[PDB]
Amino acid sequence: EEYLVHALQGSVSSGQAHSLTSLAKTWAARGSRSREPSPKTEDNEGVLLTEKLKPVDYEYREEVHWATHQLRLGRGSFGEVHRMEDKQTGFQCAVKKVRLEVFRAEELMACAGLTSPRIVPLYGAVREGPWVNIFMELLEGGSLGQLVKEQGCLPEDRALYYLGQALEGLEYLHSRRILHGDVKADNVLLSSDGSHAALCDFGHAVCLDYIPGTETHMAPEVVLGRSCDAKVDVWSSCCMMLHMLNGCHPWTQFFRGPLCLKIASEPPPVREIPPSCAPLTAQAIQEGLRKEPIHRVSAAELGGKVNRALQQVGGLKSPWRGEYKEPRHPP
Ligand SMILES: COc1ncccc1Nc1nccc(-c2cc(C#N)c3c(c2)[C@](C)(CO)CN3)n1
Repeated sequence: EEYLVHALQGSVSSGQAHSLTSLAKTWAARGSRSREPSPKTEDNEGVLLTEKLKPVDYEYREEVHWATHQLRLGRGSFGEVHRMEDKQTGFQCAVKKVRLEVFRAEELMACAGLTSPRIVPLYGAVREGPWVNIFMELLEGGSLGQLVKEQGCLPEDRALYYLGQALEGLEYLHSRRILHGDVKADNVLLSSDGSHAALCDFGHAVCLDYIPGTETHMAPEVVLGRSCDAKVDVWSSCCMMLHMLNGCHPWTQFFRGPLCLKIASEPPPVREIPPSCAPLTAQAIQEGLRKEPIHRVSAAELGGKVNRALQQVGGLKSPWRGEYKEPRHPP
Protein backbone atom coordinates (compact mmCIF):
# COMPACT_ATOMS: atom_id res chain seq x y z
CA GLU A 1 0.00 0.00 0.00
CA GLU A 2 2.83 2.45 1.02
CA TYR A 3 4.44 2.22 -2.51
CA LEU A 4 0.91 2.55 -4.08
CA VAL A 5 0.12 5.87 -2.23
CA HIS A 6 3.71 7.12 -2.98
CA ALA A 7 3.00 6.59 -6.74
CA LEU A 8 -0.59 8.09 -6.57
CA GLN A 9 0.34 11.22 -4.49
CA GLY A 10 0.69 14.59 -6.35
CA SER A 11 -1.37 13.33 -9.37
CA VAL A 12 -5.02 12.85 -10.43
CA SER A 13 -5.35 9.49 -12.32
CA SER A 14 -8.04 7.16 -13.71
CA GLY A 15 -7.87 4.00 -11.52
CA GLN A 16 -9.71 1.56 -9.19
CA ALA A 17 -11.46 1.82 -5.75
CA HIS A 18 -8.47 0.44 -3.68
CA SER A 19 -6.25 3.30 -5.09
CA LEU A 20 -8.80 6.02 -4.07
CA THR A 21 -9.29 4.29 -0.65
CA SER A 22 -5.48 4.05 0.01
CA LEU A 23 -5.05 7.79 -0.85
CA ALA A 24 -8.20 8.70 1.21
CA LYS A 25 -6.47 7.34 4.41
CA THR A 26 -3.58 9.83 3.70
CA TRP A 27 -6.10 12.75 3.49
CA ALA A 28 -7.69 11.84 6.91
CA ALA A 29 -4.16 11.84 8.53
CA ARG A 30 -3.36 15.30 6.93
CA GLY A 31 -6.63 16.75 8.40
CA SER A 32 -5.38 15.64 11.90
CA ARG A 33 -2.02 17.53 11.42
CA SER A 34 -1.73 21.36 11.96
CA ARG A 35 -2.14 23.70 8.90
CA GLU A 36 1.22 24.70 7.23
CA PRO A 37 2.17 27.65 4.94
CA SER A 38 0.26 26.93 1.64
CA PRO A 39 2.31 26.60 -1.60
CA LYS A 40 1.95 29.03 -4.61
CA THR A 41 0.26 26.13 -6.56
CA GLU A 42 -2.13 23.96 -4.41
CA ASP A 43 -1.53 20.16 -4.20
CA ASN A 44 -3.94 18.48 -6.71
CA GLU A 45 -4.39 14.65 -6.39
CA GLY A 46 -7.05 11.87 -6.42
CA VAL A 47 -8.72 9.02 -8.40
CA LEU A 48 -11.62 9.24 -10.91
CA LEU A 49 -13.40 5.81 -11.15
CA THR A 50 -15.46 6.55 -14.37
CA GLU A 51 -14.52 7.79 -17.92
CA LYS A 52 -17.30 10.48 -17.52
CA LEU A 53 -14.69 12.45 -15.41
CA LYS A 54 -11.31 12.80 -17.27
CA PRO A 55 -8.10 14.19 -15.71
CA VAL A 56 -6.07 16.49 -18.09
CA ASP A 57 -2.23 16.06 -17.77
CA TYR A 58 -2.96 14.43 -14.32
CA GLU A 59 -4.85 17.55 -13.05
CA TYR A 60 -8.57 17.99 -12.10
CA ARG A 61 -9.07 21.55 -10.73
CA GLU A 62 -12.40 23.40 -10.22
CA GLU A 63 -13.08 26.22 -12.79
CA VAL A 64 -10.28 24.73 -15.07
CA HIS A 65 -11.39 21.09 -15.84
CA TRP A 66 -14.92 21.20 -14.27
CA ALA A 67 -17.39 23.77 -12.81
CA THR A 68 -20.51 23.74 -10.55
CA HIS A 69 -23.71 25.19 -12.16
CA GLN A 70 -27.13 26.29 -10.73
CA LEU A 71 -27.75 26.46 -6.91
CA ARG A 72 -26.65 23.73 -4.42
CA LEU A 73 -28.63 20.43 -4.15
CA GLY A 74 -28.38 20.64 -0.32
CA ARG A 75 -26.10 20.23 2.73
CA GLY A 76 -24.43 16.84 3.38
CA SER A 77 -23.01 15.82 6.81
CA PHE A 78 -19.58 17.54 6.23
CA GLY A 79 -20.07 19.67 3.06
CA GLU A 80 -22.43 21.28 0.51
CA VAL A 81 -23.48 19.27 -2.61
CA HIS A 82 -23.69 20.89 -6.11
CA ARG A 83 -24.50 19.83 -9.69
CA MET A 84 -21.17 19.90 -11.65
CA GLU A 85 -20.12 19.33 -15.31
CA ASP A 86 -16.76 18.00 -16.66
CA LYS A 87 -15.78 20.72 -19.25
CA GLN A 88 -13.99 18.20 -21.59
CA THR A 89 -16.63 15.38 -21.39
CA GLY A 90 -19.88 17.39 -20.78
CA PHE A 91 -21.05 14.66 -18.31
CA GLN A 92 -22.84 16.01 -15.18
CA CYS A 93 -22.60 14.56 -11.63
CA ALA A 94 -22.91 15.62 -7.94
CA VAL A 95 -19.89 17.06 -5.99
CA LYS A 96 -19.70 17.22 -2.14
CA LYS A 97 -16.92 19.69 -1.06
CA VAL A 98 -15.39 18.62 2.33
CA ARG A 99 -12.66 20.50 4.30
CA LEU A 100 -9.59 18.20 4.74
CA GLU A 101 -9.57 18.65 8.60
CA VAL A 102 -13.21 17.33 8.69
CA PHE A 103 -12.73 14.57 6.00
CA ARG A 104 -13.16 10.90 7.11
CA ALA A 105 -11.60 8.24 4.78
CA GLU A 106 -14.85 6.24 5.48
CA GLU A 107 -16.64 8.85 3.19
CA LEU A 108 -14.98 6.85 0.31
CA MET A 109 -14.06 3.41 1.90
CA ALA A 110 -17.80 2.68 2.56
CA CYS A 111 -19.03 3.21 -1.09
CA ALA A 112 -15.85 3.01 -3.33
CA GLY A 113 -16.33 0.30 -6.03
CA LEU A 114 -19.72 -0.93 -4.65
CA THR A 115 -22.27 -2.05 -7.34
CA SER A 116 -25.75 -1.86 -5.69
CA PRO A 117 -28.60 -0.08 -7.53
CA ARG A 118 -29.63 0.89 -3.90
CA ILE A 119 -26.30 2.76 -3.18
CA VAL A 120 -25.35 6.01 -5.05
CA PRO A 121 -22.31 5.17 -7.27
CA LEU A 122 -19.01 6.95 -6.33
CA TYR A 123 -17.34 8.55 -9.44
CA GLY A 124 -14.13 9.48 -7.51
CA ALA A 125 -12.59 12.09 -5.15
CA VAL A 126 -10.03 14.86 -5.98
CA ARG A 127 -8.10 16.99 -3.40
CA GLU A 128 -7.22 20.68 -4.11
CA GLY A 129 -5.12 21.76 -1.08
CA PRO A 130 -7.41 21.68 2.02
CA TRP A 131 -10.57 20.77 -0.06
CA VAL A 132 -11.65 17.16 -0.95
CA ASN A 133 -14.22 17.04 -3.84
CA ILE A 134 -16.30 13.77 -3.75
CA PHE A 135 -17.93 12.92 -7.15
CA MET A 136 -21.03 10.66 -7.39
CA GLU A 137 -23.94 9.79 -9.79
CA LEU A 138 -26.59 12.58 -9.98
CA LEU A 139 -30.15 11.35 -9.02
CA GLU A 140 -32.80 13.80 -10.35
CA GLY A 141 -35.83 13.00 -8.06
CA GLY A 142 -34.19 14.66 -4.99
CA SER A 143 -34.22 13.29 -1.39
CA LEU A 144 -36.85 11.11 0.39
CA GLY A 145 -36.58 13.92 3.01
CA GLN A 146 -37.95 16.49 0.47
CA LEU A 147 -40.84 14.19 -0.67
CA VAL A 148 -41.97 13.55 2.98
CA LYS A 149 -41.81 17.35 3.66
CA GLU A 150 -43.68 18.07 0.35
CA GLN A 151 -46.38 15.31 0.73
CA GLY A 152 -46.76 15.80 4.55
CA CYS A 153 -46.43 11.99 4.96
CA LEU A 154 -46.32 9.00 2.54
CA PRO A 155 -49.04 6.31 2.23
CA GLU A 156 -48.12 2.89 3.78
CA ASP A 157 -47.35 1.12 0.43
CA ARG A 158 -44.95 3.97 -0.61
CA ALA A 159 -43.25 4.00 2.85
CA LEU A 160 -42.84 0.16 2.65
CA TYR A 161 -41.51 0.41 -0.97
CA TYR A 162 -38.70 2.89 0.00
CA LEU A 163 -37.91 1.28 3.42
CA GLY A 164 -37.67 -1.98 1.37
CA GLN A 165 -35.11 -0.49 -1.11
CA ALA A 166 -33.13 1.14 1.78
CA LEU A 167 -32.85 -2.32 3.54
CA GLU A 168 -31.56 -3.95 0.26
CA GLY A 169 -28.76 -1.30 0.33
CA LEU A 170 -28.09 -1.88 4.07
CA GLU A 171 -27.93 -5.70 3.50
CA TYR A 172 -25.31 -5.14 0.71
CA LEU A 173 -23.28 -2.77 3.03
CA HIS A 174 -23.64 -5.00 6.18
CA SER A 175 -22.43 -8.21 4.37
CA ARG A 176 -19.21 -6.20 3.53
CA ARG A 177 -18.92 -5.07 7.24
CA ILE A 178 -20.00 -1.43 6.44
CA LEU A 179 -22.23 0.54 8.92
CA HIS A 180 -23.96 3.56 7.16
CA GLY A 181 -24.43 5.46 10.49
CA ASP A 182 -26.97 8.13 9.33
CA VAL A 183 -29.97 6.26 7.79
CA LYS A 184 -32.76 8.89 7.48
CA ALA A 185 -35.08 10.17 4.68
CA ASP A 186 -32.58 13.05 3.94
CA ASN A 187 -29.86 10.45 2.90
CA VAL A 188 -32.19 8.42 0.58
CA LEU A 189 -32.19 9.84 -3.02
CA LEU A 190 -35.01 9.12 -5.55
CA SER A 191 -34.92 8.74 -9.39
CA SER A 192 -36.92 11.36 -11.43
CA ASP A 193 -40.04 9.06 -11.58
CA GLY A 194 -39.58 8.09 -7.86
CA SER A 195 -39.34 4.31 -8.67
CA HIS A 196 -35.63 3.86 -7.58
CA ALA A 197 -34.19 4.86 -4.13
CA ALA A 198 -30.46 4.84 -3.21
CA LEU A 199 -28.48 5.46 0.04
CA CYS A 200 -26.06 8.46 -0.07
CA ASP A 201 -23.75 10.44 2.33
CA PHE A 202 -21.31 8.06 4.11
CA GLY A 203 -20.02 10.88 6.39
CA HIS A 204 -20.91 8.81 9.53
CA ALA A 205 -19.86 5.38 8.08
CA VAL A 206 -17.58 2.98 10.06
CA CYS A 207 -15.83 -0.13 8.59
CA LEU A 208 -16.17 -3.00 11.18
CA ASP A 209 -15.73 5.08 16.92
CA TYR A 210 -19.36 5.68 15.66
CA ILE A 211 -20.07 9.48 15.37
CA PRO A 212 -23.87 9.50 15.93
CA GLY A 213 -26.12 11.30 13.37
CA THR A 214 -29.62 12.67 14.19
CA GLU A 215 -30.51 12.06 17.90
CA THR A 216 -34.10 11.04 16.87
CA HIS A 217 -32.74 8.05 14.78
CA MET A 218 -30.04 6.84 17.28
CA ALA A 219 -30.32 3.27 18.74
CA PRO A 220 -30.31 2.81 22.57
CA GLU A 221 -26.80 1.13 22.52
CA VAL A 222 -25.36 4.33 20.87
CA VAL A 223 -27.01 6.72 23.42
CA LEU A 224 -25.91 4.56 26.45
CA GLY A 225 -22.26 4.74 25.15
CA ARG A 226 -22.03 0.94 24.50
CA SER A 227 -20.09 -0.43 21.43
CA CYS A 228 -22.12 -0.55 18.14
CA ASP A 229 -22.59 -2.88 15.10
CA ALA A 230 -24.70 -2.88 11.85
CA LYS A 231 -27.93 -3.22 13.97
CA VAL A 232 -27.79 0.60 14.66
CA ASP A 233 -28.74 1.07 10.93
CA VAL A 234 -31.82 -1.25 11.36
CA TRP A 235 -33.12 0.89 14.30
CA SER A 236 -32.67 4.18 12.28
CA SER A 237 -34.37 2.59 9.18
CA CYS A 238 -37.54 2.06 11.36
CA CYS A 239 -37.21 5.65 12.79
CA MET A 240 -37.15 6.79 9.11
CA MET A 241 -40.20 4.44 8.56
CA LEU A 242 -42.16 6.24 11.37
CA HIS A 243 -41.07 9.63 9.85
CA MET A 244 -42.52 8.65 6.39
CA LEU A 245 -45.84 7.38 7.97
CA ASN A 246 -46.38 10.15 10.63
CA GLY A 247 -44.67 13.11 8.81
CA CYS A 248 -42.54 13.81 11.96
CA HIS A 249 -39.41 12.24 13.58
CA PRO A 250 -40.17 9.80 16.44
CA TRP A 251 -39.81 11.16 20.06
CA THR A 252 -40.04 14.91 19.10
CA GLN A 253 -43.89 15.16 19.54
CA PHE A 254 -43.79 13.80 23.18
CA PHE A 255 -40.38 14.84 24.72
CA ARG A 256 -38.13 17.99 24.96
CA GLY A 257 -34.42 18.47 25.94
CA PRO A 258 -31.59 16.14 24.76
CA LEU A 259 -33.71 13.07 23.73
CA CYS A 260 -30.69 10.70 24.34
CA LEU A 261 -31.92 10.24 27.98
CA LYS A 262 -35.52 9.39 26.79
CA ILE A 263 -34.20 6.94 24.09
CA ALA A 264 -32.17 5.09 26.81
CA SER A 265 -35.02 5.06 29.43
CA GLU A 266 -38.36 4.82 27.49
CA PRO A 267 -39.78 1.69 25.83
CA PRO A 268 -39.11 1.79 22.04
CA PRO A 269 -41.31 4.29 20.08
CA VAL A 270 -43.67 1.41 18.96
CA ARG A 271 -46.65 3.59 20.22
CA GLU A 272 -45.93 6.00 17.26
CA ILE A 273 -46.90 3.14 14.84
CA PRO A 274 -50.24 4.29 13.29
CA PRO A 275 -53.21 2.06 14.34
CA SER A 276 -54.34 2.04 10.61
CA CYS A 277 -51.14 0.10 9.57
CA ALA A 278 -51.34 -3.55 8.29
CA PRO A 279 -50.45 -6.25 10.91
CA LEU A 280 -47.17 -7.23 9.13
CA THR A 281 -46.16 -3.47 8.93
CA ALA A 282 -46.64 -3.00 12.73
CA GLN A 283 -44.72 -6.30 13.35
CA ALA A 284 -41.81 -5.33 10.99
CA ILE A 285 -41.24 -1.96 12.82
CA GLN A 286 -41.64 -3.65 16.29
CA GLU A 287 -38.83 -6.16 15.42
CA GLY A 288 -36.63 -3.34 13.97
CA LEU A 289 -37.14 -1.19 17.16
CA ARG A 290 -35.97 -3.83 19.70
CA LYS A 291 -33.81 -1.95 22.29
CA GLU A 292 -31.32 -4.90 22.59
CA PRO A 293 -29.37 -5.15 19.28
CA ILE A 294 -28.75 -8.97 19.67
CA HIS A 295 -32.61 -9.47 19.49
CA ARG A 296 -33.19 -6.74 16.80
CA VAL A 297 -33.69 -8.28 13.29
CA SER A 298 -30.91 -7.96 10.62
CA ALA A 299 -31.37 -5.63 7.57
CA ALA A 300 -31.83 -8.88 5.48
CA GLU A 301 -34.54 -10.19 7.92
CA LEU A 302 -36.43 -6.82 8.13
CA GLY A 303 -36.17 -6.53 4.29
CA GLY A 304 -38.04 -9.88 4.01
CA LYS A 305 -40.82 -8.84 6.47
CA VAL A 306 -41.20 -5.38 4.76
CA ASN A 307 -41.45 -7.07 1.28
CA ARG A 308 -44.22 -9.32 2.77
CA ALA A 309 -45.88 -6.27 4.46
CA LEU A 310 -45.95 -4.51 1.00
CA GLN A 311 -47.62 -7.56 -0.68
CA GLN A 312 -50.17 -7.71 2.23
CA VAL A 313 -51.30 -4.04 1.55
CA GLY A 314 -51.63 -4.90 -2.21
CA GLY A 315 -48.22 -3.76 -3.61
CA LEU A 316 -47.12 -0.25 -4.75
CA LYS A 317 -50.39 1.39 -6.03
CA SER A 318 -50.11 4.94 -4.47
CA PRO A 319 -49.10 7.59 -7.07
CA TRP A 320 -45.70 9.37 -7.44
CA ARG A 321 -46.32 12.83 -5.82
CA GLY A 322 -50.00 12.41 -4.77
CA GLU A 323 -51.95 14.80 -2.45
CA TYR A 324 -50.85 16.35 0.92
CA LYS A 325 -51.69 14.13 3.97
CA GLU A 326 -51.71 16.21 7.23
CA PRO A 327 -48.71 15.15 9.39
CA ARG A 328 -49.68 13.85 12.90
CA HIS A 329 -50.38 16.69 15.45
CA PRO A 330 -48.65 16.76 18.89
CA PRO A 331 -50.98 15.26 21.57
C1 LIG B 1 -31.97 17.23 -8.54
O1 LIG B 1 -30.99 16.57 -7.72
C2 LIG B 1 -31.13 16.64 -6.40
N1 LIG B 1 -31.95 17.55 -5.89
C3 LIG B 1 -32.08 17.60 -4.56
C4 LIG B 1 -31.40 16.77 -3.69
C5 LIG B 1 -30.55 15.83 -4.22
C6 LIG B 1 -30.39 15.74 -5.60
N2 LIG B 1 -29.54 14.83 -6.23
C7 LIG B 1 -28.40 14.25 -5.76
N3 LIG B 1 -27.72 13.47 -6.64
C8 LIG B 1 -26.62 12.90 -6.16
C9 LIG B 1 -26.15 13.08 -4.88
C10 LIG B 1 -26.89 13.92 -4.06
C11 LIG B 1 -26.57 14.13 -2.62
C12 LIG B 1 -25.41 13.59 -2.06
C13 LIG B 1 -25.15 13.73 -0.70
C14 LIG B 1 -23.91 13.20 -0.19
N4 LIG B 1 -22.89 12.80 0.17
C15 LIG B 1 -26.07 14.39 0.11
C16 LIG B 1 -27.24 14.91 -0.44
C17 LIG B 1 -27.50 14.77 -1.78
C18 LIG B 1 -28.07 15.59 0.63
C19 LIG B 1 -29.55 15.21 0.52
C20 LIG B 1 -27.89 17.08 0.48
O2 LIG B 1 -28.83 17.79 1.29
C21 LIG B 1 -27.43 15.04 1.91
N5 LIG B 1 -26.08 14.68 1.46
N6 LIG B 1 -28.02 14.48 -4.50
